[PDB]
Amino acid sequence: TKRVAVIGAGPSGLAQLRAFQSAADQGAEIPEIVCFEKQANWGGLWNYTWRTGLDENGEPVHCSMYRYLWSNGPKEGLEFADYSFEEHFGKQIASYPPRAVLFDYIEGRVHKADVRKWIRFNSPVRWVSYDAETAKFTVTAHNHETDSTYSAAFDHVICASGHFSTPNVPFYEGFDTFNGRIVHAHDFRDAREFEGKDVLVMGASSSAEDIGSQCWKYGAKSITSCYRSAPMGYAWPDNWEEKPALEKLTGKTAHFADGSTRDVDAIILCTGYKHFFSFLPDDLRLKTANRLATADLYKGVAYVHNPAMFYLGMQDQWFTFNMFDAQAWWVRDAILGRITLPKDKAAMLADVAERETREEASDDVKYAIRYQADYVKELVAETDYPSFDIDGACDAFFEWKKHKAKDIMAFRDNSYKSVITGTMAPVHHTPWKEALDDSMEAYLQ
Amino acid sequence: TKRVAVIGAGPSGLAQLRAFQSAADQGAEIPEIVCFEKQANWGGLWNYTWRTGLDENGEPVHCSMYRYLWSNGPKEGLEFADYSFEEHFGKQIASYPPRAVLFDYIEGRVHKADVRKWIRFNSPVRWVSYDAETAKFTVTAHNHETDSTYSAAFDHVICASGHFSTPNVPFYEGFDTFNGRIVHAHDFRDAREFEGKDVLVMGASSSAEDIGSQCWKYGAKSITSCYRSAPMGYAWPDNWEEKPALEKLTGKTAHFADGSTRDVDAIILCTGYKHFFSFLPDDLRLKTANRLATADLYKGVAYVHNPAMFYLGMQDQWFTFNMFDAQAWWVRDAILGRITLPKDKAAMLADVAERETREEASDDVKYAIRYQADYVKELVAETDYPSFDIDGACDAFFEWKKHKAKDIMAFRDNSYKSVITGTMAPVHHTPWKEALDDSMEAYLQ
Ligand SMILES: Cc1cc2nc3c(=O)[nH]c(=O)nc-3n(C[C@H](O)[C@H](O)[C@H](O)COP(=O)(O)OP(=O)(O)OC[C@H]3O[C@@H](n4cnc5c(N)ncnc54)[C@H](O)[C@@H]3O)c2cc1C
Ligand SMILES: Cc1cc2nc3c(=O)[nH]c(=O)nc-3n(C[C@H](O)[C@H](O)[C@H](O)COP(=O)(O)OP(=O)(O)OC[C@H]3O[C@@H](n4cnc5c(N)ncnc54)[C@H](O)[C@@H]3O)c2cc1C
Ligand SMILES: NC(=O)c1ccc[n+]([C@@H]2O[C@H](COP(=O)([O-])OP(=O)(O)OC[C@H]3O[C@@H](n4cnc5c(N)ncnc54)[C@H](OP(=O)(O)O)[C@@H]3O)[C@@H](O)[C@H]2O)c1
Ligand SMILES: NC(=O)c1ccc[n+]([C@@H]2O[C@H](COP(=O)([O-])OP(=O)(O)OC[C@H]3O[C@@H](n4cnc5c(N)ncnc54)[C@H](OP(=O)(O)O)[C@@H]3O)[C@@H](O)[C@H]2O)c1
Repeated sequence: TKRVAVIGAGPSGLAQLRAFQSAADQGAEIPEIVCFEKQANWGGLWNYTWRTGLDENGEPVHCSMYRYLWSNGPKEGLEFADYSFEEHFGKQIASYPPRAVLFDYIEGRVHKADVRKWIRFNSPVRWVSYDAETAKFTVTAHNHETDSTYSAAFDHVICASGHFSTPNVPFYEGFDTFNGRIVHAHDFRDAREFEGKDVLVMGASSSAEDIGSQCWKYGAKSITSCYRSAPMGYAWPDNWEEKPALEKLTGKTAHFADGSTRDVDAIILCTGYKHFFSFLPDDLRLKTANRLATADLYKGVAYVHNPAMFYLGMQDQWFTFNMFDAQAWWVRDAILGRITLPKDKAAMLADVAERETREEASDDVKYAIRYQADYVKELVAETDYPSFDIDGACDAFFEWKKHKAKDIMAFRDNSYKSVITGTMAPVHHTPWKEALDDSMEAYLQ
Repeated sequence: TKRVAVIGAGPSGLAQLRAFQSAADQGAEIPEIVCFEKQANWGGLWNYTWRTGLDENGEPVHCSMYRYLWSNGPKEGLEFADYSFEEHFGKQIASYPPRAVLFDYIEGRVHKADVRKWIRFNSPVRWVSYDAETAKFTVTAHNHETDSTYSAAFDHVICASGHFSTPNVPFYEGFDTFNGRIVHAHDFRDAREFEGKDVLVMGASSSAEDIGSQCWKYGAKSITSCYRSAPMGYAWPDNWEEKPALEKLTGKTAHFADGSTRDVDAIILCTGYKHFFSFLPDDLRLKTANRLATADLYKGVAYVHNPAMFYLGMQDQWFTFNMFDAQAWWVRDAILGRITLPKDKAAMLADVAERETREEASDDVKYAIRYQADYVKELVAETDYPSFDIDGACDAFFEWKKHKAKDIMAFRDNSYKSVITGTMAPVHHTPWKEALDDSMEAYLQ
């Protein structure tokens, strides 16, 4: 029978397995499915490890999450359409669950699906090549359990290896002589480390917002965040200041583009990540900016130069869990023959160009959110993934945006209408800035 | 013509280039030589970078050296037999030159050789395979300058990729909740970070000795080092204590196997490295312990399962620079046909077994030094590499060992007999504990 290789067992790869199992249950014949995962367990970025740099096996650490991390968007906007929060936890929980709770949720669905047997853990993929003569991909992987590398042929490869794990780490004058901690968000683990310290946070996006917030919450003396384009612009706490571009450090003195100066004890680089695939040749390797319209992906999933190769979750993310579902169902259907891809590369390239032009038509944030909503709507209309109230999820994000603009430090103290019932979520039992306990234990009581 | 791929432009790979150049100058026909180097420049571990974890390109950071690092053995034991220190710096320097100074010496030699043109920088090797039908290795590499991967065929591969860069990072109960910095020696950079802190150093070998010493020299409050087998046993300074095995951490409380306890601010894991090759299949991938007799390498260099593949510098090291040379000349001669390898695998395996048994015949430190000395002597006898006074090199290591046993903190304040003259080296212009300046500028005046 045909065989499919899935690279990664994060939310996207897990969605892919769930998709195939769902189709199998309906009586459709499915190909063999083999999922290769570098880590010892599934969950992708939702794993936590104290390790940074390289893991116990010597592979680059995938994890970018830190202690005390909570959902940074409304949970109502990421609910699986086929596995409700209610079905999983039994009851209704708050709108911003901590890391451990969302991991439990992700895990519940694939536990129910009985798809763990398709996964090979501690098995980083080393290489993928395609042979036009045989029409097969050869996947080379290393099993760290046995310390043995092997190769096998597949009819399709679906890459779900994430794009928020290989850091963008710029050099600025003085970085190499600074008497202090300099760490990228990727390797940041414990905000308690910076208690009583003056912290410099470089960047102006999600990681800068939240890591600055963690350092503040866990007692940093002061936060200085610097941008190079547009300021985050929120009304910050009294000990937090936003500066324009960093020019250089001299000793522990940071010099900014406006000529202002500031002594800092540590520097956290929240400068984002790159799309990076250490395991792919030129003819299969996705090269793209991080944005809502991903380069070279037909329908945002099928690699234009070889549409037997697919990619999941490579877009920048407003929507997440249910977007990955929409993609995985779509990719499944393409492989199963429920969807037929163009045999015209020009048509595939035009599809991408339209997506890019439409994304660029406006720089408005609500426009961006609606753009991705439109994408999820597009995909879901084209498979048997259950229709769901995308407009509502959209509204959730809109309200969330307003809540952050109002109070950057208290936006997690809010509730949103479930997309299934339309009922607001319970208020959590402890204000976020007071919620020091990470555990799923403390969260659910 | 035939072609040889050299993986790595550290001391070993550089020695290999030098070896081929020396033969070409004598009128011997040499194969084409292509050297792949992941870093932007040559030098191997001797390159310094402030970066830890992954480099600017997204590749694992090779560098394990830190700020303030000086040569840990007497320079007289690591002189090139074809390029005296005298010839390089013109004059005579001390016996423990800082990193920057030894890098300059390393570079001096290869500059003279005009071998840089054989090197491709920013070009990590991704994979190497061998095809028995064609009798060629296929080497796949990624050029980060152009973001393009390519493949090419070679008649031989010489792997000089180091073995002190992929860390051994053990988990101990409590590591994941410790409120403090936990770094492996590999990512350790600036001792100033631990000034006024209580540091736990885990390990009992070279890195533990020297990193503990740097932390001490740069103002750590206290140093606690722990061993799991044989204690380092030196007379430590008043703020440095040596403890038995770590059991667990609870909060910032370290518990040791003798039941004692110590609160610490940071933990530096000097737990060594593994031999790790992310780019090799089973049938080419060296698997060995770190020791003086390396598994599966005939004469310590030719891979017993495919003797057209060679490895350099994979032994643990008392000797370093001139051992790499001896190996490089020997490998070169095998490739050129000046040396003919056995066609009998059993004989190759027996060579390795003899080396292992002989290494293990005594656990005495001077016996170990003499053992590797004997290895270098063996290799040098078998090529036109210039004989040099190996016995003298030994005597240097012998005196160095005595000096360390005498005063662990002041052994770098000593001199040794130039292997060429027999004249002792001059004393450095500043005692080690006082030389706070890394610069080659200060050292050379
Ligand atoms: C710090 C951070 C916080 C976030 N917080 C939120 C949040 O609160 N809410 C939200 O909705 N979204 C959040 N996101 C977005 C996040 O990307 C998604 O929630 C989700 O983790 C993406 O799933 P994925 O499977 O597409 O990628 P990943 O989760 O990165 O999964 C990739 C998987 O592929 C594996 N892999 C990688 N390379 C290889 C290889 N060579 N061989 C084999 N396996 C490999 C990895 O081990 C990993 O498990 C966050 C992202 C980051 C970086
Ligand atoms: C912290 C530390 C301090 C030391 N101090 C001393 C000292 O004072 N004196 C002394 O004599 N010895 C010292 N040593 C021993 C040291 O190993 C040798 O001096 C020397 O650096 C070894 O040379 P090498 O080329 O064999 O390995 P390395 O120097 O590690 O060279 C390996 C090279 O291969 C490259 N490479 C690796 N993987 C790939 C890939 N996939 N593709 C392409 N290129 C790759 C790397 O970029 C690197 O440049 C020290 C070692 C360490 C770890
Ligand atoms: N759950 C949570 O609380 C949480 C926490 C952290 C992250 N995350 C997730 O992680 C994902 C990644 O977000 P991210 O913010 O880390 O990456 P990102 O969204 O790509 O943002 C990167 C930021 O770094 C800046 N930057 C890039 N290169 C720079 C340079 N050389 N010098 C100075 N600044 C530079 C960019 O500014 P320019 O625009 O000027 O280039 C940009 O603002 C997000 O989707 C987010 O949802 C979640
Ligand atoms: N000043 C300098 O120039 C300098 C500084 C640092 C390093 N170096 C070089 O770097 C090289 C590497 O030396 P290294 O000492 O880092 O590595 P190493 O020589 O292999 O020593 C590793 C040490 O870690 C201990 N260890 C390993 N696993 C452990 C675990 N799970 N728990 C506790 N302890 C554990 C080992 O103890 P056991 O014996 O019990 O296994 C061993 O003593 C050396 O050749 C040295 O020359 C040079």
